[PDB]
Amino acid sequence: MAWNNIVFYSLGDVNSYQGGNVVITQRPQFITSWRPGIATVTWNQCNGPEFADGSWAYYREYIAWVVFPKKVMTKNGYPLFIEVHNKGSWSEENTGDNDSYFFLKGYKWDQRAFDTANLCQKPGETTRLTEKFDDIIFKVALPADLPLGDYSVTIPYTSGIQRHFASYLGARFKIPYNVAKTLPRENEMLFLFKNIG
Ligand SMILES: CC(=O)N[C@H]1[C@H](O[C@H]2[C@@H](O)[C@@H](CO)O[C@H](O[C@@H]3[C@H](O)[C@@H](O)[C@H](O[C@H]4[C@H](O)[C@@H](O)[C@H](O)O[C@@H]4CO)O[C@@H]3CO)[C@@H]2O)O[C@H](CO)[C@H](O)[C@@H]1O[C@@H]1O[C@H](CO)[C@H](O)[C@H](O)[C@H]1O
Repeated sequence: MAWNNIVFYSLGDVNSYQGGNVVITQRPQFITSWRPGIATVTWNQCNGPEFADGSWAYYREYIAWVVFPKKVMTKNGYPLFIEVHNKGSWSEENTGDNDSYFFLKGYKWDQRAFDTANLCQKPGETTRLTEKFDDIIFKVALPADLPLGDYSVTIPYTSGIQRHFASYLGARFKIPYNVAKTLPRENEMLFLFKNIG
């Protein structure tokens, strides 16, 4: 009988980027990087064995995610619009969403394994994620009506790896975008720039 275990491992990283001096018709950029690290299970869905002892085959489908806001409000109520500049090999999906960009990288599929493993780790459990993916470069559209000077903007967002283990070849599952939208946003980009007329 068939089973599928899917576990989302969330990375919490804090980074800053200097977007340098800009006038208000320029779109300063920032680069978000994927830093291998310790991730925490923030979601799962499982109906199969929780532990592979080594004696039997299972199949892996791994997909990295980034969920990133499309707009960032300042404390006074002004919006900063977040635009894609270069997303490398990330797949930009569910583009009609009001609020959030969804970037996916499905890098492993149909891959048979016998490796002993924990196939349904529970939320709050941690593991080390060694994988590395492309940077994403964002540009920011500043408002004409927005005011001047030095700015420091904290931007929370979600990144992590979906690991899907299945009993069969050809197994496919993608975390629904509505689920990905509401996952904990454990990363932070502190974006700095100096504004001018
Ligand atoms: C099946 C599916 O969900 N298709 C939709 C696609 O999902 C994939 C993307 O998110 C990518 C992002 O990198 O990850 C997953 O796919 C990976 C890997 O990236 C693919 O190369 C690989 O594809 C294999 C396939 O599995 C093998 O069967 C085949 O022989 O070779 C290919 C190429 O090597 O699949 C793995 C599986 O993990 C994930 O499944 O996302 C797309 C948007 O980016 C679409 O939503 C796509 O759905 C299709 O879109 C088309 C045309 O536009 C129609 O709407 C179809 O109706 C629909 O199924």
